[PDB]
Amino acid sequence: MYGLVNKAIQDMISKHHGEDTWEAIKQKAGLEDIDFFVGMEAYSDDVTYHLVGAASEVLGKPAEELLIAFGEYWVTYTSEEGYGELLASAGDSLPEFMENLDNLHARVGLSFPQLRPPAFECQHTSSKSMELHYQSTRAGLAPMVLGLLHGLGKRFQTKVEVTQTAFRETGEDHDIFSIKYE
Ligand SMILES: O=C(O)CCCCN(CCc1cc(F)ccc1OCc1ccc(-c2ccc(C(F)(F)F)cc2)cc1)Cc1ccc(C(=O)O)cc1
Repeated sequence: MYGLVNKAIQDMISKHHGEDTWEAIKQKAGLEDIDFFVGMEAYSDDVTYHLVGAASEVLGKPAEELLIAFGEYWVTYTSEEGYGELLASAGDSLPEFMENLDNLHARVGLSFPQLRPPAFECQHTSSKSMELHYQSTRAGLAPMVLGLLHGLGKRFQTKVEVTQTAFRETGEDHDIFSIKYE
């Protein structure tokens, strides 16, 4: 994925656990070569997973867990580090922002074509409930979506309960989440 995701992981770990740890996780992930990640450069999705795997061991936490944390962090990180207005242009509420993703990503891919964006459909069951379909060319990032949602919940001071009712990794076509929100 574009370096942007890898810098984010690095920024989070470093900020929460110091460079010593980050350097460690980097060496273990077998990436002690890469002196630094380039934001607008396309890397092999495997580069990210390796960082997730190494961070899992080095921190004694499970991948799925860190992915949740990274989900939340991403929403904050992007607004700060050069993507505030892009995010601001996505809406003034969770439900709206989620409908804008497909648009938002298209909007982004234009600048960066090697972008392989996921699809996000939404059936608004009610005015406080919606069903989210997450479709991706990657595997094992459902947990990050979980974090992403909560991050959006904080961004719009909205209480939100997210629970996953279908999992790709277990055969099912694609991940599906059920969402309740204040
Ligand atoms: O793999 C999957 O299925 C998706 C895994 C989850 C990661 N995606 C989160 C989507 C999301 C969900 C959400 F709920 C809130 C916010 C969200 O993001 C807002 C946002 C998304 C992207 C940029 C941005 C900014 C700059 C750049 C570039 F560097 F210039 F290229 C590139 C992307 C900014 C803000 C983003 C994503 C998607 C594809 C690629 C790639 O294909 O590499 C990289 C990252």
